[PDB]
Amino acid sequence: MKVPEKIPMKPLKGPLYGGYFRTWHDKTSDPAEKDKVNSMGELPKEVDLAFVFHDWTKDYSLFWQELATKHVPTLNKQGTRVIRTIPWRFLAGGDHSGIAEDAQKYPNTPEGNKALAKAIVDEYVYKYNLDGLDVMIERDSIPKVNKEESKEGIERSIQVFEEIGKLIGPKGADKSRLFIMDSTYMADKNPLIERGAPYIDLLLVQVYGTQGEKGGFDNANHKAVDTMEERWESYSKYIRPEQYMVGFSFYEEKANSGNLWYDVNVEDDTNPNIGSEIKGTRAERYAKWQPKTGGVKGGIFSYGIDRDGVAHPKKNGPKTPDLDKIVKSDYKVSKALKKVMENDKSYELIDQKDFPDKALREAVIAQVGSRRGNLERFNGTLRLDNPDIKSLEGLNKLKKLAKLELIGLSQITKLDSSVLPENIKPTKDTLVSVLETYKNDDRKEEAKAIPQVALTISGLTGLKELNLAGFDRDSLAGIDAASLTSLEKVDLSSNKLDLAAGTENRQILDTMLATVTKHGGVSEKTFVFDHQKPTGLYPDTYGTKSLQLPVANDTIDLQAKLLFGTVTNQGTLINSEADYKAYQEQEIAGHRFVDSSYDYKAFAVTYKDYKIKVTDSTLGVTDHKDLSTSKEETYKVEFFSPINSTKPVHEAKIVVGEEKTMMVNLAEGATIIGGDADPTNAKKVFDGLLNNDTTTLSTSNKASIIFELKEPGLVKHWRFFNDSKISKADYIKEAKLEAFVGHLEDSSKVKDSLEKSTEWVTVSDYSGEAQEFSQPLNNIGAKYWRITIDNKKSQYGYVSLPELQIIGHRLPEAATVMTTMAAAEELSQQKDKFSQEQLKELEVKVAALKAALDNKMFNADTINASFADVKAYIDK
Ligand SMILES: [Ca+2]
Repeated sequence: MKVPEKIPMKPLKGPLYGGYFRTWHDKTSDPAEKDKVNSMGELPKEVDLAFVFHDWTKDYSLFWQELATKHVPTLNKQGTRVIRTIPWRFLAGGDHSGIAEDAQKYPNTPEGNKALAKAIVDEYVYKYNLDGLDVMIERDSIPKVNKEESKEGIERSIQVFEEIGKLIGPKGADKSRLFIMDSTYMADKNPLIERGAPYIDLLLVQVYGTQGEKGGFDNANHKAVDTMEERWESYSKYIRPEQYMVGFSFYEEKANSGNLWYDVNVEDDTNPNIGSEIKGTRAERYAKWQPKTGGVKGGIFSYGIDRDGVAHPKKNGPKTPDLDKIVKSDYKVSKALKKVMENDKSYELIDQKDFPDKALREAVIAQVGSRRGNLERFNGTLRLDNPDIKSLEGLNKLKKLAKLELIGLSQITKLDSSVLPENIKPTKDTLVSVLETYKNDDRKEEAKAIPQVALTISGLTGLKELNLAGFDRDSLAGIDAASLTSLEKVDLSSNKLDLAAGTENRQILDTMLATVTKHGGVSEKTFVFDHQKPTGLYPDTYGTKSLQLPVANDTIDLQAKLLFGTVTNQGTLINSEADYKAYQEQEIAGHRFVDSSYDYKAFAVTYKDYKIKVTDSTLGVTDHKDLSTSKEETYKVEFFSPINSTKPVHEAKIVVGEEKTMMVNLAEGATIIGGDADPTNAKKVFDGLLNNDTTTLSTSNKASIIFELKEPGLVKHWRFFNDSKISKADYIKEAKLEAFVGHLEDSSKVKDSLEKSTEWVTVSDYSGEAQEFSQPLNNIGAKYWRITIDNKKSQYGYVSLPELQIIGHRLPEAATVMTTMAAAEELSQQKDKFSQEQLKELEVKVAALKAALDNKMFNADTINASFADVKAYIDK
């Protein structure tokens, strides 16, 4: 075969139209299927990108001959590129994987994956001298081995995608070939976008049908999901708006259910040509659709463009077999859709009418884009640092800039609303979507507020008038006042500027004031800054983090003591009405700045929906705000804002009397060893949750758990809960806690008497009817524990246990420490010892380690000394 070399073509320019031509509908594919009447070569010049979509189970060798020798030169001559489409699979190997089926020639190794990428471009692109490669990423093309989805193959396809990107596309060795990704997936579900995005020229999203357009529907919340705007935002992380193309489908002959998109007009006997009309179709809506932010899109594309013009069978009308007949298309829908995008307001060029100043127009064109649609949508930074700019006229046409930077424009004498972006001040979005919506969501659809542009000004050494009044600006940050050596008039009134002394706002304001009073008259009209209503925020950090107070019969309000205050965005703490009136009447050069109307309740934060979590040294927790002092105890107070009850906003330790050490729950995450409780819910007793949503049921009516603390320590307390939501009648009514002393009967170690047959020691024996029970315990160092519970109902009692706590202090191998202090007085129980002249010392210690172990303060240093001291007598 004699493949012609590539003829010259102009660069692709938006708006772009794409079409997927199914190869089995080319005349030349099967000269025996005389019903196949179309030809790829007949596509019109309105088609920028013609994808070859093939049935990989056929040869069609005569078609590839016609493709390479007639159709590609014909299409290239009109500016149309011919793109080879391949399934995702082809980059992975495995089932039906094309070239990659030869795993022995292309092994899954670093060198083999580089060889496979090169073979892929050689075979699917360069063989017929095509213009690029389109990898279709969707459920129907996913890597599979023996019909099952291959996570390994997916991992491999990422490696091979990169390697192809080194050969073609914007980062490839051959930048004349496009590298395209088309996908049905949202970006977070696309396994290849994160690594592949830098390598592709274009990203195509297949959004056929009403579910592509409106999103799917979340029936639990009655809200759309995966909407067209959400899909674009998910990929906006990875590609530029002009790289994004959205796809609809024509009607494929004999389409089954699940292949019925209705993207073109439904048939009508009384207008046999309505299939070729586009007005109001989903395809026309995609031609018209534009994201609300970023920029204008790259274009749209059709699936099954050989069916261009066939009308769509009715959803629930009779069989219409005429539509399933194959006919020669005139490509009329495609030509019209292309004209719709070409003539659309968004794609009009930015020109002198938008920006008169030639040098400004060229900085906007370079950073924002060439299209007027982008003025409406671009939401990044605009840097203006060419001093040759003589007029900032036009910048008002920028609607959603994140940041404006005016740097060293020595020729700009004025700044005000006429030469500033529209969102210098608070504004809402005015674009209106062309898409259908789910009326099954009769909820919002409301014009989202646009964030205000950040304003940076420096080196405007000819700026004479700055007027920013009435804009609700939140700060002056970004104004390098010390370069505005030519200021004569400044107005900053009616904003949200905290100008109180000590703030950086004040410094910028004061430096400007220095510039203007060194100039002429500083009249009541020359430097105005009043009527500021700055925003009251929550203090990031609070004042009191610890309070020692005496044991008294007083109920203290912890929230009034520890949590109050409001803070401006510059750090001005206001705790009170009194504080705020002092603030209201602050002054600059004999003039107040805070607005006279600005009430304290207007400005001031509130703590209505805030939550408190008070925890004592024995781990008892309450959410009571008023705390009593009547009891020698040490607490941990925490406050939680309504928006988040997992991380606290402020915490503080409250000591009543002499401080006790904070104990921990040593049973947290304990391992279930044995007993008759259900193992899954037995685990949940120790995971740490007081009212587990999940079922806490241990058995039907009496249960036991043998368990093992992760890190054994010194136990001083225990606690267990019944779950509220249940009646007292179903509460645990008798409990028995036992510790395993006399370690490991018959031992066996790895072989394990699940301790089911030994002499354990009963540490507690509960008999009551309360929701929560807690009790002090006498210094046990056991690692193995058993609890038995009984709610005293019938055999079908379904006894339940949300949480059990074994509470004390972390002491590594405290059992040996206990075994000694116990054996110490039993080697004073052998008592056949003389040592009376000796042992003033042997006693001044088992009553000093004893006295240090029982001290509310837990000093790990003391006890580890005193214990190692007494076993100096293993030497008698
Ligand atoms: Ca629990």
